[PDB]
Amino acid sequence: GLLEKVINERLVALARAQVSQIQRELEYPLTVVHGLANSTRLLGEPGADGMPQLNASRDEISALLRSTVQNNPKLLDTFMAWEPNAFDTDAAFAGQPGKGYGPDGRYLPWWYRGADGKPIVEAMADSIDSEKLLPTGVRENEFYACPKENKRPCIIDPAPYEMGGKTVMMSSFNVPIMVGDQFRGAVGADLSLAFIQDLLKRADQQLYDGAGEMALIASNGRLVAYTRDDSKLGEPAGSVLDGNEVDNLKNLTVDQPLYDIDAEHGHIELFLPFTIADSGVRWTLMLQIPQAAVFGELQQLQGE
Amino acid sequence: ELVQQRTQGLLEKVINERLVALARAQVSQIQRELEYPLTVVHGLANSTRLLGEPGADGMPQLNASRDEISALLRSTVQNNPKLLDTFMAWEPNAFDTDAAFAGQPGKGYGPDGRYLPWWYRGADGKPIVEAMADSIDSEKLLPTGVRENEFYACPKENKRPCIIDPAPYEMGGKTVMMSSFNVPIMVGDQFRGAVGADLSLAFIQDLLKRADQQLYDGAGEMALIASNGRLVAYTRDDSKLGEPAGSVLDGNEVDNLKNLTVDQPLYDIDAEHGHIELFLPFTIADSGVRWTLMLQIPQAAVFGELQQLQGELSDQ
Ligand SMILES: C[N+](C)(C)CCO
Ligand SMILES: C[N+](C)(C)CCO
Ligand SMILES: C[N+](C)(C)CCO
Repeated sequence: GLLEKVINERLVALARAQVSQIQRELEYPLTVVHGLANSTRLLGEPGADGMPQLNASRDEISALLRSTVQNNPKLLDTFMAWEPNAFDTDAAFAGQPGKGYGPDGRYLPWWYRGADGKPIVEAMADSIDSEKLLPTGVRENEFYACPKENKRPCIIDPAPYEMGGKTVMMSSFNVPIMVGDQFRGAVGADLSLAFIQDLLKRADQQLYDGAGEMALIASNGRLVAYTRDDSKLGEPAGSVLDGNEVDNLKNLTVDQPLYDIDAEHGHIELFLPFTIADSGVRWTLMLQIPQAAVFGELQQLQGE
Repeated sequence: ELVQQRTQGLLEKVINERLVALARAQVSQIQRELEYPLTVVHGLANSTRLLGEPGADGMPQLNASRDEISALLRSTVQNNPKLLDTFMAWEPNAFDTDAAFAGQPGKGYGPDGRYLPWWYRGADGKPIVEAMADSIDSEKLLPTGVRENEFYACPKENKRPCIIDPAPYEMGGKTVMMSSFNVPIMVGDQFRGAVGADLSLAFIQDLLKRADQQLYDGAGEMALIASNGRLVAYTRDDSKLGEPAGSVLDGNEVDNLKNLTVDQPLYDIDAEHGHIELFLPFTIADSGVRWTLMLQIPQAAVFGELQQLQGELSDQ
């Protein structure tokens, strides 16, 4: 009993250390966009003279967004959308091109890197009002609708979006721009699934020299990362995982691991539900690892 | 009796490996907590550097006043309650003419007009500002061995993020031990200033104390040792915060932490004071910092586990 416990407790600690590393990685975009939101809300917060604390034009705000992309290579992008006439009169900017404005002048910049890496901007006019469901079960405008409805930060499950002519699966990290209790807009950043897959492959290598495999499962059950096969990213976990596993995914409470042994295959399954800063999201790190890679010392002792 | 030697060594190994795993988990949580202030102030730097970066037309990408930059700093304090403060210093005449501001009080300016705001919370929790005029140019060694202006001198010298070992500063009439998280404000390859935020040692101590209560049910202790060997945290004794780890450790321990590779664990077993010590050095992002987590476990607690392990094995 006690020996198996001490071995199991090592396994869980090492897995917990990797959850913490993934959390650090996934909390970073939210902290970045929190900063932009805490600066941009000052456009609508009066100071001692009764005028906004920050008197930045739209071009200066976009400069902040562009600087974010330039100086955070791990972020796929940075984007901001204001409510209609949130901080100025949309109609005065309608028809101005190349600045991220909707046709009616709404402020909707999406900044990302062109082919040569230099930041470019697109208006989000097409997606910001779209409530259509993307192929991964995510509402097209969820990155904006979620902060608007909840007035809190939102991390969005994997969804495909077209970026410079290619389809990129990504997850968004979003914070509302609040002036008092008024939702004025939202600012966010995406991480690509390719980036997060690379993170999870690194994490899995730290567990018994990569003897096992890991999966990162979003709140809707779809795969953010899956070290076994890059082709499964964005798929329902139920379409990759064996019945034993997709069952245990429903047996989970945040921060409490679930530990199981698949008898037919002789491996350990470890499920570590976790959350990310103030986003309220519940993702799950799953570890699948052969018993032999973990319990060799027990085996050695029983050999004596 | 060889078998007994082989069996005991193997039982000890499983215990030793578990504690190493717990130390790695604790280091990973510490890294998560300590990366956060650097990301915040990187955002401040990435906005403020726009005051000197040219746009398409030549004029600067951000035309914001000192008041507006201070509003960004105040907003950071207000909205980041884990942070003790937020502060920024510009080179002389970095983004404007200091002399136009010389003499103006209550805005965080030096006597000569240099921009040097230090924003923190008053007793009512609302942010207030102090100029860093007395510290920004002082290389005096503070009681913890840190230069008074290291928070600025290190980003200036190295042009990269800097995390500073514990140092005391007067805030609101009281001496507070803190560690700063600093980044340079670069326009191109030119240092124009730096921006930073402090965490109090009280905050880090509290973190480590809460974690120690989950290690052998609080029976042991933890410490965090800064790059110069002084205590960032020490769960046993609040009064050692800032003190040399060598002052509270009876072995050769702190000396050959210098010789230990980042992310390599090292046990030091002292049967004489009944202590098992585990050191795990680590770094934080690209700061270059070298801090060490220490776990201290009563030997008798591990001795007791070995007995139960040995017995359970003998029973079956
Ligand atoms: C990709 N958008 C920027 C359009 C939304 C966030 O994923
Ligand atoms: C919306 N207002 C700017 C009027 C309130 C600020 O708190
Ligand atoms: C306390 N200061 C802000 C003066 C320096 C950073 O520790």
